[PDB]
Amino acid sequence: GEIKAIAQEIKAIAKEIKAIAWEIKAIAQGY
Amino acid sequence: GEIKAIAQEIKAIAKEIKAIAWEIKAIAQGY
Amino acid sequence: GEIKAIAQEIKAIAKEIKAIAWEIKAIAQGY
Amino acid sequence: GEIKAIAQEIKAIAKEIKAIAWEIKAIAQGY
Repeated sequence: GEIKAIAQEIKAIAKEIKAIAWEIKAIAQGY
Repeated sequence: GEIKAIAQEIKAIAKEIKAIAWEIKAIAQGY
Repeated sequence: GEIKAIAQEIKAIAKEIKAIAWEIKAIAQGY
Repeated sequence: GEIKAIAQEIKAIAKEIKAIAWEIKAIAQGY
């Protein structure tokens, strides 16, 4: 139900945040 | 309903973190 | 029980991530 | 069930994002 829907949405946002964090790490280390 | 409320809190803080990550990704390319 | 605890644990880690993201943002801004 | 499994997935991605955020702060601080 609703709690499963909300948990799938949080997992999608968490995977988006992790992809942006790896992009930021690339810029911080310059490669 | 108590677990759904904590999941909605988590989704809000995840959207806040994604917003800040986008602000960093912009700034860190000189945008 | 356990599902409420896992949700509380996620919320605490998300708050920690948000605090680190603000610190990273300040450096990215030049401060 | 599925809610517990997605919650444990979220908590593992959150801990990966916290680790990358601390790696980015280390690199930006020259630690």
